[PDB]
Order: sequence, then structure tokens, then C-alpha cells
Amino acid sequence: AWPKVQPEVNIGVVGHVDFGKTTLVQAITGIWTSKHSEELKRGMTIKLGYAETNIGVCESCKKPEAYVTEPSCKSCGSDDEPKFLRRISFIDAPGHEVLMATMLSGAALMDGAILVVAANEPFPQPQTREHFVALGIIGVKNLIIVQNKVDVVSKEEALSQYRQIKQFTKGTWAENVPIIPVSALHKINIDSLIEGIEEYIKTPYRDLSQKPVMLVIRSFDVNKPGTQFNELKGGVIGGSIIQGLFKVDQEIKVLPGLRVEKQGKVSYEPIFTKISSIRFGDEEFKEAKPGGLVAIGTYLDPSLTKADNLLGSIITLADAEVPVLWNIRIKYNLLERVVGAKEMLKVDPIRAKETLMLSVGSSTTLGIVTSVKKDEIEVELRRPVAVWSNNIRTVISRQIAGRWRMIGWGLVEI
Ligand SMILES: Nc1nc2c(ncn2[C@@H]2O[C@H](COP(=O)(O)OP(=O)(O)CP(=O)(O)O)[C@@H](O)[C@H]2O)c(=O)[nH]1
Ligand SMILES: [Mg+2]
Ligand code: NA
Ligand code: NA
Repeated sequence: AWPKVQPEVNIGVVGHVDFGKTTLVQAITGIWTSKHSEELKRGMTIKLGYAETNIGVCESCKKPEAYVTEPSCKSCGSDDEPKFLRRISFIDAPGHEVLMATMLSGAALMDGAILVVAANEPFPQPQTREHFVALGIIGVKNLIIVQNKVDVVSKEEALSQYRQIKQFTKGTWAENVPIIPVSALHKINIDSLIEGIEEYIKTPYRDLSQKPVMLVIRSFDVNKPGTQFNELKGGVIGGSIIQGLFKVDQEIKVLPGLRVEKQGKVSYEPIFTKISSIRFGDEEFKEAKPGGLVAIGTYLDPSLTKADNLLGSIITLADAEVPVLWNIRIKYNLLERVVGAKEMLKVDPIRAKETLMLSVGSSTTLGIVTSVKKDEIEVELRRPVAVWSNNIRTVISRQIAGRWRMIGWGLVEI
């Protein structure tokens, strides 16, 4: 039989709106990531979606057909059980420009990524570029480019686009990134994509000597309505472990924590709690490691976790020393152009007193520029940000024409 383990690697699925990301994830895993009513109604990804699958290989069969997502080699004639390779999971990003920030949060959780371009659309589009550049900046460079919807066009049209993609990636970090043509909707050439995932998105080395840190993107509760108000199950916090590992019954804290109001005034206090359960999808475990999206059950009052209240938080061991900053210094670099914009546009230099948006881990925060130099800015934050390490990248956005657009990036200096 195949073992029941947690996913050991996270793969982002990103790209311009409507190019078929969620359908691609479904073609691979059998799962439709959209769980919210607004998503189903509007036919769009809004919150980060998630899906897992085992990956295995039929050792006596021919590739790529030998790659399977279930323990059966029948499809290639063998009666032998396929060799289990690993369990993987997908972080399904929204393509809509207005949801760029969400993509950025998701990118903090990715070990690698798939960029979806549509074969029946002109390359390249605004969020094709924006997501590409974001991936580069954040360091998600184990990339596969998927040419989706090939069922819609002839082979020569798809090839013409392929040439365009090669031209675009040339002279960049992605020059040798593979391009794999599929039909997500009708499930064509999906096995070449599995093969490509095994070849180009290896499970990263996980440094065990690192303190446990989890980035939070979800929070909620498994409390069915009508449940007795003093028999309620504790709050659940969802996210991804980016370093170290967590274990059931560990004492943890949520940083910055909860918003405290004294009269008018607003401060933040760390939320201390204990891990009551660890869950990956539908399976329970005794420990949680990087790779996958984990649901950490706690003893917290459900009202503290309801409706993704803790999005952007981090979780650490109770006694970890973690700076929670209302002011930050960033060693920065601006893009030449606002890549996410429909019309070509130059990036204006940072100006004192202007409001910027900062993506740090899974958090998104507005701040006012208090100092500008050539290589560094200092920012006064509207809400504090937990900074768990010395080498954390931030992505910098500016509001242009009422739209938050990525304009640069930097290192948060402590
Ligand atoms: N012909 C064809 N249509 C496809 C293919 N993949 C997806 N589509 C269609 O494109 C539309 C959008 O699919 P969806 O998977 O929601 O794309 P998405 O990129 O996740 C949308 P969002 O960016 O808002 O998250 C759907 O009508 C879907 O059936 C394909 O391989 N071929
Ligand atoms: Mg989608
Ligand atoms: Na599967
Ligand atoms: Na301050």
C-alpha cells in the first residue's frame, strides 16, 4: 500500500485571470479548490485555493504515461503497484489584478511554481508579467510554464506562442524554464506535466536546525451551528510551515497577535495557546513539517479565529524571540516599470510621506515613508509586522490609478 504522509512540497499555480489555473489543479488532483460561495458564484479564485495528491511511478512502464496519481499501473498494463514517490500540494492563486496582494502572500508559501499561459490568448499579458516578476523577486525559481487550452488552437498556433515565450524568458533567470502544453479542461498531456513536476520542482532541503515558524493565511472553526456554547471546539489556524516543525501539545504564540483597544487607542498583544491538533487535508498527524497547508487546532476561543481574522500572522514556539515592528528599515530596489499595468508606465522613485503597501511573509500592511535614501527607506507601519529572520524579502506596492501595483522589493533590515 501507499503511506499516508503530509505533502512534502508546495507548488504555486499562478498566472493571468481565466487562463485555467483552478482547472489545471483539478486535472492533476481531482479536486476543485474553490470552496467559498463568492468564488463559485463569480467563477473566480478569491482566497488561495489548496489541493493535494500522491505522485507515483510505474517502474516497468514507459514515461510520461508511467507517472500516476493513484496506486495502480493498470493504465499501462502492469498489475504491479506503482512506486510511491512523494505527496505534493498546490497553492492555487487568484489571477485577478485586484487580488495581486493575495498572490504575493501565497508566494511566501511556495517551494516552486507553475505559471499558466493560455494558448488562445496573446502573450504576454499584465498578470503574466506581474506574477512572473513576483516569482523571480520572491525566489520561487523552480518554475514550469504551462501552455494551457491547447485544445482550442492548432499545433502551429501553439508553437508560435511557444516561440514568443522563449523570446520573453531569454536573458532572464527563466531562460531554460520548460514549457509544457496541456489541456486542463479535457485532460490532455497531463502526465508530461507530472513528469515535469518531478524533474523541475524537487523537494527542497529542509534545515532542521531552524526554529519553527508558520505563516498564517487562514483561520476558522469546525463548529456546526446549534453547538452548545460551552462545548465549542477551539479555533483552528491554517497556513504553511516555512521552517522547522511543530508538534501536538506544543506551546505556541501568534504574532503580532490580537488587536487591543484601550479607549480610542490601539496596540497588539501576542496570542498564547497550545496545539491541540495537527491536520493536513483530511488526515491527522502528530507533527507538521514544511510542505503542504496545515490546520493547527488550538484551545483558542473560536471568536478569535473566525473568518480568517489572523491572516498575515505568524506562529512560533511560545518562548521564541521575534521582533514585532511598527517601524522598519528596508534595503530596497525599484523595478524599471509597473509590469502589472495594462499601459506601459515608469516607476517613480520613493517619495517621503507617500503611503506604500508592504508584503512580508503572508502579511500585507500599509505604511508611510519617513526616510528615503538611495538604497534604503524607513517606513512607519499602520499595523505591526512580525519579522522572524534577518534575510526576509518584502515586496513593495504603490497605489496607481486606484490600483495597488508592484513597483519594487527589498530586504527587511533588523
Ligand atoms: N478550452 C479550454 N478551456 C479551459 C481550459 N482550462 C480552463 N478552461 C476554461 O477557462 C475558464 C476559467 O477556468 P479556471 O480554471 O477558473 O481559470 P482560473 O485561471 O483559475 C480563473 P481565476 O484567475 O479568477 O482564479 C473556465 O471556463 C474553464 O472551463 C482548457 O484547457 N481548455
Ligand atoms: Mg482560479
Ligand atoms: Na490524486
Ligand atoms: Na513606532
